[PDB]
Amino acid sequence: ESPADSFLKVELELNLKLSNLVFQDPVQYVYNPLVYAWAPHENYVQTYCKSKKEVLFLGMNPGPFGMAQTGVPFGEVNHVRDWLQIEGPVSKPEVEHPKRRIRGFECPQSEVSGARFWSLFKSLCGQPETFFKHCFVHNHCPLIFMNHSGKNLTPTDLPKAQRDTLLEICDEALCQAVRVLGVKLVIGVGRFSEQRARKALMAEGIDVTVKGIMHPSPRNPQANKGWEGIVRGQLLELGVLSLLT
Amino acid sequence: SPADSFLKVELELNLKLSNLVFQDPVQYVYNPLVYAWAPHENYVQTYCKSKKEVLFLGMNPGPFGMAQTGVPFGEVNHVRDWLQIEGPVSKPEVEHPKRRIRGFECPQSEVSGARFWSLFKSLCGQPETFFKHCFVHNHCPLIFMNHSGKNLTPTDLPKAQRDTLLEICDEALCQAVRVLGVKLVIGVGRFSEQRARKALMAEGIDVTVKGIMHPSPRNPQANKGWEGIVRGQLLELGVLSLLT
DNA sequence: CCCGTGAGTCCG
DNA sequence: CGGACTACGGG
Ligand SMILES: O=c1[nH]cc(CO)c(=O)[nH]1
Ligand SMILES: O=c1[nH]cc(CO)c(=O)[nH]1
Repeated sequence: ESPADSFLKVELELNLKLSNLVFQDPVQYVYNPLVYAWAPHENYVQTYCKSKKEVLFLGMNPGPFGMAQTGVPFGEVNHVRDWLQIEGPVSKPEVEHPKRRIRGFECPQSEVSGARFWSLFKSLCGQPETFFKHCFVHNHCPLIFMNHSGKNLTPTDLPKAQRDTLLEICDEALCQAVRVLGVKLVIGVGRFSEQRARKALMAEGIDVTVKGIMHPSPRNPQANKGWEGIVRGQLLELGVLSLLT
Repeated sequence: SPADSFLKVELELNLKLSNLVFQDPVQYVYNPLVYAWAPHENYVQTYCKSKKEVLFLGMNPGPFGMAQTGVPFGEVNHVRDWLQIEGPVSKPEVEHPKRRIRGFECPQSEVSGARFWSLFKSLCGQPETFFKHCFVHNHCPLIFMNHSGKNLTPTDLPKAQRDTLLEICDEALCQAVRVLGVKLVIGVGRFSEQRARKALMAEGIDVTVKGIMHPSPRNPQANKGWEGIVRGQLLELGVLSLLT
């Protein structure tokens, strides 16, 4: 009963259905680090999904300087290389916007959401085995979208049409991964993810609770004030602190 | 070298460029450093035999000069007759029909190249004299058309296509200027002028960068007495002396 | 070409 | 409510 190989296959399944869609209009570039950063992604899943999980943290999509460069979700380079200890070759999506070049583990920029994310669990837990013992992390959509200028588009900033097909498809995948991991509880990082997961799972009556935490993005002011403080508090109300040690 | 190193720098450059891909408005792309390599390497072999003090730098080829001869500002009469370079020229994989490459048979004369080489002919007489201490090169070797075959400069390109290219063309420029020993770069036009200062100041190269007006007949100021303005600018920058 | 007047983005 | 940076059209 290791989910790794089935998680990875839910993901290659999902890469398939997505390779099929065509985007438009405000969208000019699309990148899926799940193709070009497969190696480190695999290595994450292999090393850290060796067994079934009670909790799943769930973010919305990769950001430009985290998962888009490392393949690990909330994948800020330094914490991924020094704490998770995941290395891997990464190549380059087929068309790059010059302001959003993939440099892999030689990325200079630090993604603030991801560094916050993992810096909390690194304080909470010490050692990655402790945090992954019962938990795991994953994103609802692995694709990353940019307009003509390099400006990032979330899935919600997408026009109606491609947006509903694309979420419909990730919603089904999300249900498989949840079943494969074996989880009792899911914490969306951010409102979009908590809602979306909720609506996904109840639509196939999967019997799992969906809570949330504050997103650590710096576009959100309450987060720049003491994200870790708030969240350590949100995880205590959810009853998960005993889980991570 | 620097003939041989200069060429290695250009062949590393083509290879980065053979990767990229364009679109949108860009429908054709030619590289005369591939189909016109021979007359380009004769040019270099003949006139880049020692280190240099000055580097004239244009922006990119035009449709009837370097696109046809593989020499920078390479208008066919001045190239064959004063510089004395000839060479087989083959053809781009996909030609726009109204811009077929015909090499040293091109009936069109590029006005820019004609002005530019004529000036130096009159100034220096014999090319060996021009190239005792100078050389000429373009920042970018590709040429671009749109569906109708009209020319797009690197400046006419959408931003995303343009930044990738130009940042692959800068490195090259640095490598080139470190290979020739150049102490002065003169951009032929504002665009190369500004582009090369940005670029050499960044690697912190020991080198000045100045500018002369561009000959293109698209520039209204260049249509009356370009030759006479550029002789003035060149006098200020003080290189009339090295030009004998 | 060469320049001027100006919109899109970022400010973690 | 700003400041700095860095597509297109007329000459
Ligand atoms: O800036 C320019 N203009 C025109 C030519 C002609 O081929 C050139 O080589 N460089
Ligand atoms: O003589 C020329 N030279 C250069 C051009 C530029 O495309 C032209 O149209 N006519």
